[PDB]
Amino acid sequence: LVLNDLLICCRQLEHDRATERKKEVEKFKRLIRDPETIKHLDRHSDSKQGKYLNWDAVFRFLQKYIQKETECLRIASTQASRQKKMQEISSLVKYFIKCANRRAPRLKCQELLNYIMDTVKDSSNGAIYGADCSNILLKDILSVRKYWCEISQQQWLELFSVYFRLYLKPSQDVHRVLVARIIHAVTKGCCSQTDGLNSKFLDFFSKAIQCARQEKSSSGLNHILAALTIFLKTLAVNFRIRVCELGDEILPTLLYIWTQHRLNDSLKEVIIELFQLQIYIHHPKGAKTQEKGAYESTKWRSILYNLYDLLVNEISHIGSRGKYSSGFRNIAVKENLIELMADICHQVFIELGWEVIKDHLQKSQNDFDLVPWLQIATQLISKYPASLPNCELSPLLMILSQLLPQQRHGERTPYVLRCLTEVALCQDKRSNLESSQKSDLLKLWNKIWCITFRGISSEQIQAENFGLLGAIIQGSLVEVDREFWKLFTGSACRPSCPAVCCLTLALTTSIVPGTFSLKESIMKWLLFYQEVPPILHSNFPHLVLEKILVSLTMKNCKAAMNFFQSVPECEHHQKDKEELSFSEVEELFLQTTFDKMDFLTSSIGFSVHQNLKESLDRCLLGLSEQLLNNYSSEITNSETLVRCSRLLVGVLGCYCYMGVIAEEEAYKSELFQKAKSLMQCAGESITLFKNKTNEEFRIGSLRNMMQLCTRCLSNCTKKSPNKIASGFFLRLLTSKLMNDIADICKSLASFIKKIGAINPLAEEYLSKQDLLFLDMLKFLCLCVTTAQTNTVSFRAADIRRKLLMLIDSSTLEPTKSLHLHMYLMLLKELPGEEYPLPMEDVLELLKPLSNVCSLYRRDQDVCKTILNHVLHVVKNLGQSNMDSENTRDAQGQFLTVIGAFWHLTKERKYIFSVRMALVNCLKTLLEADPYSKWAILNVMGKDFPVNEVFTQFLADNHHQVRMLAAESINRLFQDTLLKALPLKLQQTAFENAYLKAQEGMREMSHSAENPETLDEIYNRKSVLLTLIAVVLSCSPICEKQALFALCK
Ligand SMILES: [Zn+2]
Repeated sequence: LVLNDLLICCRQLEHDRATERKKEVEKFKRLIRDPETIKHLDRHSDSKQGKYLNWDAVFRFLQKYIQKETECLRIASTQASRQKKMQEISSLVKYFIKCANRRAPRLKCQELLNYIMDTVKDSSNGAIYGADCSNILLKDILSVRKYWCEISQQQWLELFSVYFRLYLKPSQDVHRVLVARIIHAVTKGCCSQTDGLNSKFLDFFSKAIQCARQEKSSSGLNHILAALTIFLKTLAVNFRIRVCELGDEILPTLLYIWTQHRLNDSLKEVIIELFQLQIYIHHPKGAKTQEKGAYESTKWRSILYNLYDLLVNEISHIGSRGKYSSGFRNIAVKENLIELMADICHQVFIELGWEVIKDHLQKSQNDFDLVPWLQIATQLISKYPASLPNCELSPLLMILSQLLPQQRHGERTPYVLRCLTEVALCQDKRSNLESSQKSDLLKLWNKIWCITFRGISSEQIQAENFGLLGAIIQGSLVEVDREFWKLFTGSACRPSCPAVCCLTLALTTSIVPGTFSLKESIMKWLLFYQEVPPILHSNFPHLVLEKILVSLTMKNCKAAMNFFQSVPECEHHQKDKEELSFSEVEELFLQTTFDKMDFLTSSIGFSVHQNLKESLDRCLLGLSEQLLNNYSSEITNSETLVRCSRLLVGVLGCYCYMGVIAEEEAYKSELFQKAKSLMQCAGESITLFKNKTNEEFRIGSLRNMMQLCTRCLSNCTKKSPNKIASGFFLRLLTSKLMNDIADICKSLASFIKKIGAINPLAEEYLSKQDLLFLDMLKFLCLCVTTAQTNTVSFRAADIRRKLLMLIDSSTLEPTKSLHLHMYLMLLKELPGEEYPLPMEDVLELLKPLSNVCSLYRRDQDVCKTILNHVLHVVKNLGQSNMDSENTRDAQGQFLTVIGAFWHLTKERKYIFSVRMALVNCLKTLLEADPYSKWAILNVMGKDFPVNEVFTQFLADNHHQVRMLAAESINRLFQDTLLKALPLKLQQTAFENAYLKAQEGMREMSHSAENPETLDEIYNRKSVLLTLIAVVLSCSPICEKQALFALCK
């Protein structure tokens, strides 16, 4: 009904009658605002049934209208009227697209992109109209994630070309900076969602930089250089020599624009980022010669020297310092400048050695001229220990010594202390000094210790001088004295993390002397029974105070502390750091030049002084009662109670680890009872929040508690005291608290509330409730995983069922960011190999995987994260086929998903990051079963074993995927005690891999712009050689075969 009215109104809009045109525009806008027409149009457009009346059809009619007025009016005041009418047309277009995109994207991106390109390309029709269309493109197309992901690579390239060509043509400043922003967004989109730009586009950037030299102003240079950094980061992986050449031919211009012209802070930061990127590319991980993996040229050396001079001059200035937050005379230089300066100093160090640094340290009058050189020396010594010569060790300290005393703490004191710490660590690392040098260093270090010991009670440089004392003790550069222990005893200084670290180092190195009394004096200083103890105020490192307390109450503290320190680490756990950086690309650069070959490479008799043990127990109790009696529902922080329970549990765990007391005895001890009472008094807060959850002030405390509890537990399988403490703490919990946590998780899960495009998993869409729910879910997953090896009060099966009830087809909404986050966390954490889940739970976990893969298709980042989080289920699958039907069903589901991804990667559908995530998933599948008994991908009715599929990636276009497949080709020659696969399989796999590498080389080799594919030749040869080396090193069957292949 209404659609007929809209059609009539638009057909009348097509007519060339001005008064009527205006009346029909008013009627059309009113009908746009009509909810009935809105719902009819959106339903018919989502139907895609060709009803001739959708948002696209009315958009086409509006375009015809606009073309009608443009053609009619093509034939001062007239210009003003024209620009005003164009502004009105732009406003109408913005209003139309706003209404058509109010709820969901109902406008196809191709039509809008073509309209924008058509308007922008023509230099006529006023620059204001083009600026408005650029604004609508930047704020209504690139901002929508669906439009961000569904734009084809050809459209990306066309947008980049058109807008960069417009940028090169001179225009106004505001339009120029808008075009620069659009160019930056387009470069980010093209480099993140599709294949990267062609290297020839690099020419464009160079031209812009040249203009920067000619015209004094810098209009949008920051955005252009940010786009250049993105382009170089995505292009240097497999175009290293080309990037080196372009850096060589653009960097002098950047140095000139830095020096001759005075610029802003943002441009300085982006230029420093470019310089650091070029340093990383030329000298990956500080390689200072060609034989050790560096690309070197005379021009690059001259650039290095000139840029060192420029950085020295910049350091000499005043604006290159920290922000004057409420004044305070911020004296330190920014971290990026110091890091760049240290890297260049490492790459440069005939008269420009350490003598320059020593002279600057000696002849600097004010602290303003002294602190930057202390920072430079500190960074250079810390990052590159070999930089400082042994013969220069003795002199430098002398200068540093004269920089230490001022009769009071000064502005340069923390920096002098840090430099002394770094020098001490380097000297401990050296271990090749001469006797005279050792004696002179011993005398200097004794003098430095004497100077530093005075003023230890400053309380403003506590961390720095405690670190210095700890480093000196660790290096054994001086023997400790009675006053050093008196520093800990007598409550002279408040306990803190640096203090306990120094105490740990002292206990490890030296033996505690008498004056028994000293030991329990230290213990009472720690516990400090007194309005809260200092330990409970701050989060100490896990199992440090407990280790010190246990080691103190032993026959020999040194041996006990050494036993605690000498504990093996967990190989598959380690720690999480540097999630994203360029360092993996530097690793790749070292790998290609074959300068980093990674694929080839309990005690008894402990006894306890009893009286010390009851003293420790009575102190721990006294603190426990002190917290328990002086406890209220709001007066005391509950994380304090959790910390006290963790301390008691850790003390018990260390005691059990050394075997002085039995594990059964620990449960019967009153320490466990007090820990249980403290945990219950902490859990009443969770219960109270479960009662009412609309508050927000409790969320921070609850999040702190959940993070602390998560840190308390562990999933490790070694014999460390970590395991014993985690088991004790997990037995400490009760069923009521677990049920309340699960109920809160369920309540928060079903909660409703209401540079171009941000990721769905950006941690910005998440609210405080979402973060609390994520922390609680992580804690619950750790509990249910670890409880499988303990007899615990709460039932792990019920909690696991409650967790799996969250991912249900009747409730799960994969569109919402919180639901995707929780499903990814469930995939990441729930499956286990030590105690596998029953296959029914695996089926329940894998049921919604296909749906979330389908909804988030065409999104590269989400697919990459999904693969990364689903590769953890393979270790659970294929485990003895306990339930046959369920096992085959789960394997079929997982293999269908993996086959869908592989089939899509056969086409030009997924970018290199998704492909290498898939390569990692295939590696996990190969490790699950070396024999393709069940891991077979079914595509288009044809079956492919994963063995033959894995070698297909050795001929991939992107170098990262090729090297990832090559360095892990040993999974086809080993069981992974590593058992060797049968001879036939090994020979067939080696032959297939060799043929794949040779086929890639031959396909690349034939002509195809060899100045640009010199890098391709180098990369393919490196891939082949790495494959041969890995095969030769791993499999002993094919040593002769690999050697003859190498000779051939
Ligand atoms: Zn472990």
